[PDB]
Amino acid sequence: KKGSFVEMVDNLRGKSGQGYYVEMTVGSPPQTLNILVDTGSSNFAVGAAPHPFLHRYYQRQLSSTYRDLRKGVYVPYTQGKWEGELGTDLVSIPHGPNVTVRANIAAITESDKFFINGSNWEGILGLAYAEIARPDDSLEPFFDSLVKQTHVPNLFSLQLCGAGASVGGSMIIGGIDHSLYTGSLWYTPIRREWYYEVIIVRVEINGQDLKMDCKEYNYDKSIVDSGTTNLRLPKKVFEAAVKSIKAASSTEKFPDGFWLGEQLVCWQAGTTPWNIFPVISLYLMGEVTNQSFRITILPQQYLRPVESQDDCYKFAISQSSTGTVMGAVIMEGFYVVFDRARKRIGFAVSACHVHDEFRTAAVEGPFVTLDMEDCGYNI
Ligand SMILES: CN(C)c1cccc(CNC[C@@H](O)[C@H](Cc2ccccc2)NC(=O)[C@]2(Cc3ccccc3)CN(Cc3ccccc3)C(=O)N2)c1
Repeated sequence: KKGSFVEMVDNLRGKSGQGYYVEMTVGSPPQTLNILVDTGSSNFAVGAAPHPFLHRYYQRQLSSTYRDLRKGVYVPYTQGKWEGELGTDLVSIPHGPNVTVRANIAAITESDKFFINGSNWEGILGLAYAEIARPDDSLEPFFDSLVKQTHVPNLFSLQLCGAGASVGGSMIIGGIDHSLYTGSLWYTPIRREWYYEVIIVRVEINGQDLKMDCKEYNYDKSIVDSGTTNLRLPKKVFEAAVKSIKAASSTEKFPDGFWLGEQLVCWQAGTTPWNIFPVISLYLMGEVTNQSFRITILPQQYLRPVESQDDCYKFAISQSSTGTVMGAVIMEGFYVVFDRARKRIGFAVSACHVHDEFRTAAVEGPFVTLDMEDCGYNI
C-alpha cells in the first residue's frame, strides 16, 4: 500500500481566514481554476462569468468537452450565496491523482457575499455527501464521480497548516501519507452520511471537565467542516467554555468584545502570553464500544492571528445555533483522514502544525467511557 504520495504533498494553498484551496482544470482544452476545499458541502461550483473579485473564470463556450444539463441551481451558505447553471465537463487535478473524470458543475452566474476580495480562489469543491447537495441528492458529488470512474480508493485526507503569511497544507486523494503525521491515527464513527457528523462525549479546558450532559455538545449535530474557519459550539456550551477559558487566562483580562470576536488583542513583537491560555480537548466516540479518544488543541489554534510592530489575534471560538462545527481551529492541529469506505474519520497529530517550545497538539487514547451513543442527538 502506497504510503508516500509525493505528488499530492503541499498541493494546497490559502490566505489566512479565507480558506484552503487546490488547483484544478476544467473544459478542453483545460482551463485552470483555484477551487476551494470544503468538507461541509457537496456541490462542485465555479465562477462562470466575470465578477470584480474573480481574477479569471470558466467559459463553457471554449470547452469542446462541455455539455449542458439545462437546469439552474443555487446554494445558500451561512452568509453568502450563489446562483449558477448546471452542466458537465472534464475535471482534472494537476497535483492530484493522474486521472481525468467527468463531474457535475454549477457554472456560477449570479452571486452575493460569496467571492472574497482577492481571495485567489474562483470556486468551491464540496467534498461532503450527496444527502445535502442542491438541487437534491440526485446531483452526484464530484468525489463520488472521481471514485466510480477511476481507481482512486474511496477516501481522502487533509493536512491544514495555519501560520504565525499564506497558509499551506496537503490534500491526499485516495490515500494516507505517513509523513504528514506522528504517532497513532485514531478513528471515530461517521454517525450519518449526510455531513461528516461525528460525536463529542466530554469536553475540557486545561484538563478540567466542562461537565455538561454530553448531549449539549451535539445539540443538533457536530461536524468536521474545513469550509469553516472557527470552532463553533452550541449556545449553552459556548458560554460554559468562555467562562472556563476566561478563568484560566485571568492573569490578564480582555474586553467583552474580544471573547465575542468583535475586537482583536495585541502584544509587543512576539511576546504573546501563549502559556496563559488553556489547552482544549474534545472526546470523540471511539470505534470500540465504550472506548473513546481525545484531540487537544492550543491557543496557537484558536487565537487566529490578524494582519505596526505588534502581533494581534482574533478569538476563533464562537457560538452557533446549528450544532458544533469543528472548523479550522480544530483541523489545523491534526491530520484528518476522511475514510469514506469504512464510514469513519481519523485524527493524528499534524506534523506541520504550529505549536510553541513548551506545548504541542495531541491525540491520546483510549479512555473507558460509558453510554456514548447517548451523547448523540435524535429528533
Ligand atoms: C450548503 N449547506 C449544506 C450548508 C448551509 C449552511 C451551512 C453549512 C455549513 N458549511 C459551511 C461551509 O460549507 C461554508 C464554505 C464557504 C466558504 C467561503 C464562502 C462561502 C462558503 N462556510 C461558510 O459559509 C462560512 C460562514 C461564515 C461567514 C462569516 C463569519 C462566520 C461564518 C465562511 N466562513 C469563513 C471562511 C471564508 C472563506 C473561506 C473559508 C472560510 C466560515 O467559517 N463559514 C452548509
